[PDB]
Amino acid sequence: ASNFTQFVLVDNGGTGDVTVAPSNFANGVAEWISSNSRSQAYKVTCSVRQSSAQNRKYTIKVEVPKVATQTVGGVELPVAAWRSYLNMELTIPIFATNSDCELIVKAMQGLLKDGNPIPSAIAANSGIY
Amino acid sequence: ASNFTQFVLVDNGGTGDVTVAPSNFANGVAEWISSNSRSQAYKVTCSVRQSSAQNRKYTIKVEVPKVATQTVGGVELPVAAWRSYLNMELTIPIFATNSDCELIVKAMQGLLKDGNPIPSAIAANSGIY
Amino acid sequence: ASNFTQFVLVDNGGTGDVTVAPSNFANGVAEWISSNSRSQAYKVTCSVRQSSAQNRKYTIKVEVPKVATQTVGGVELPVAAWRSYLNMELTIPIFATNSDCELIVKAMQGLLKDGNPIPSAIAANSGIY
Amino acid sequence: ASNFTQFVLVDNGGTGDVTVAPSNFANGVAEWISSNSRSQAYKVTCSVRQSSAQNRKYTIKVEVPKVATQTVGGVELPVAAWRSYLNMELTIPIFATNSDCELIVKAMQGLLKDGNPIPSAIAANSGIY
Amino acid sequence: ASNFTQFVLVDNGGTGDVTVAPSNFANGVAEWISSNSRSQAYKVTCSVRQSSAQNRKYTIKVEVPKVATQTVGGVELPVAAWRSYLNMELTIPIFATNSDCELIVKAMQGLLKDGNPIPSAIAANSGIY
Amino acid sequence: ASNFTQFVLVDNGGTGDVTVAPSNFANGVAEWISSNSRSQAYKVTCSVRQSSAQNRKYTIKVEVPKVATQTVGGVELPVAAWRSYLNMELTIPIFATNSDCELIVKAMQGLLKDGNPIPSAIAANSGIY
RNA sequence: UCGCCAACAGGCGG
RNA sequence: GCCAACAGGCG
RNA sequence: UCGCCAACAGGCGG
RNA sequence: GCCAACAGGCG
Repeated sequence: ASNFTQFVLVDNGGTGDVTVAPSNFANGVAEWISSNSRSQAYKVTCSVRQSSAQNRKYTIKVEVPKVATQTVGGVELPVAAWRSYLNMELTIPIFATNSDCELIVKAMQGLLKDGNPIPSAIAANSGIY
Repeated sequence: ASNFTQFVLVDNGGTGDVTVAPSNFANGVAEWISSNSRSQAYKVTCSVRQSSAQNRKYTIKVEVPKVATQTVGGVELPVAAWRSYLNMELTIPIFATNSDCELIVKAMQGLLKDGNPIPSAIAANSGIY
Repeated sequence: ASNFTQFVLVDNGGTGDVTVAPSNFANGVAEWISSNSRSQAYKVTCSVRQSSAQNRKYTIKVEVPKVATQTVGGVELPVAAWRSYLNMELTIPIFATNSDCELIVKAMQGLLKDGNPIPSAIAANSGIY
Repeated sequence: ASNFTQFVLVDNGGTGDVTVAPSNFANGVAEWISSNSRSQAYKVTCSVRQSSAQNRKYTIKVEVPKVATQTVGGVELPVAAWRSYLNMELTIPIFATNSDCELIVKAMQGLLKDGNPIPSAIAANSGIY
Repeated sequence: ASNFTQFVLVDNGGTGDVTVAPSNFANGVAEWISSNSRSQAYKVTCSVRQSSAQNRKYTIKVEVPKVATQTVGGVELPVAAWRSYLNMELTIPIFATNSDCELIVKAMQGLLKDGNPIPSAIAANSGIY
Repeated sequence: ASNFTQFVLVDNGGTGDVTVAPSNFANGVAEWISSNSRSQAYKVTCSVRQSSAQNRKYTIKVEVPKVATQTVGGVELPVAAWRSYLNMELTIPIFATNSDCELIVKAMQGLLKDGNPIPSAIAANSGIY
């Protein structure tokens, strides 16, 4: 068994799908990267640790690049015009059972489900109103 | 129009659904809370701000409580045995178009989609392996 | 739900009723006003916040115009001679369930029911005796 | 006449009705309490004073207790788990006629009528939106 | 109802129309923006406050951008060559009835009607004479 | 050209129209007023200047009389209770061509078109909600 | 709260 | 960068 | 007399 | 608690 596999980060239909694959797992930090120029790749990292006697903390990070071609001195390189950075921390007490955790996940999925406040606001360069 | 409405945070079928409703929107921080004892309620907050000249930062927070009844001196109160805390920060450059933002959202949704590494690990009190 | 709708503030039996409607939502503070100049309007505002660790506090304010000998749409000075202000502050411990809160509301309705001491005193420009 | 009479604070349909009765008028503060131990009683107080040279102010307070039986030192005592506090102040100009005042009373009654926004939000442990 | 709706800021006859939509209400400042990158968007904001004891002030702002594509560090980014800023403040006495206010709105509309002096001068890059 | 001519400020459909006419040109500042006492008149002033090296600024001011319960030709005090003031400041970068300026004007007309948020709010003595 | 200026919900002088 | 009782605390 | 907070006819800042 | 070029920086 293994959950350190490749997965679809962005489901753009069934073609423009962005897939990330395991690239490194050093010092307790799992890292996935999309194919082609690392300079223009999507990045995802995840790590867990006992933040305290009663808490376990997950630290997840995602990088979404804006693909672009930089030309300097007639020399063009594939780069990222800029990057959007997602940084989330999830703290779960050691008393949480699997059911409790399943719930926490559902909460996260609902928070970002299509149509809900937060995702709608983000997807539209907007805030809450 | 308004996106500061109530929504389903947890989709437990069509019955045990956890819904959060707008409760307060002070100092640029939108806050939703589930019904009944505030002591045992789910909490969600969201806020946006220009973190820098080129970046806009979203700060989202979710609290998942473990419902329990505390009895002290024969007096019982509805409380939360403990709480799981989710804290995420999303940084998006001002050059991002709506399409760019739609993508970012998709990335977030995919990261937590059922079956993928991160959600599976969390839902099982596990890390990456 | 979605409670921010217009409602009848003063019920005079269908004819001569005073309806108050949404006029503002800045800072999460809900506001309703009658179809009058701001100086002669009926105003209602409401807001909720966690006033402390154990309490939540609702702040309700109402402004009622002096109608006897009033000149509709005119300039009436001094303002203090033509207006009554009601300030309500409801503190509810975070342990209060929905049921508990229903009771609290009832208590408030009972306090002001027609024929009871308080409303009777007020309506008669008197105190208790 | 005399308006210092007992009244039903909480109408539960004849059964489980909370009634408060005159209990004190010391220092010009009219007081009513439910037929309970001073520690578990519902409390209503009211007072009027000529605040300014042209204003009269009514100060009304209501205390809704959450009855419980606590065990202190191995002995059982009737107590209140917590209390909900309603504090309201009403300022009326001396130029207000009785009709002017009836208007105020009506507005307060309408403000809390079943089905209206404010009472709905309170009873639902939520804000207005 | 709810007046926080999207509207057409620039009417170009159905084709090339600039529309702005609600994007934020944080800190009591209603905001609308065009479906663009935050860097090239049209922006409209509005707020009301009780300036004096007898005045209400509306503060409206509109930003008209001159879209362009700049090359920074060999990379192309969506930017605004420059922006035109409209800042307007409207102070209305609390004694103004709704009809009084409609008068104001009409005057503002007439002030900028096609063919009238002011809009003519502005559109011609000239003064009045 | 020669734009300094009279025009209809408030269009009430031919009958009851408010026309404003040239009344002063001192210091290049154009002024228009309705046929009223200066205290009850409709006033409009406009002027342009190079506010900075890159910008030109138009300053438009409008004064609208409170009409409800007004006494034509009478002395109405305090002035602040009977008048509304509109101050507009339009900043236009020196690069703006005539075409650009036409667009800016359109944006201004759209902002105040009948049925849109801003004018609707103002006309109703309300804010955004 | 008045006068200015701006890169525009900000800055300077009153 | 970390911690938390989580719109808060320390480097 | 205005803004807060409370264990609520009391406390803090104006 | 914040910022970022983001498994990093300052209180």
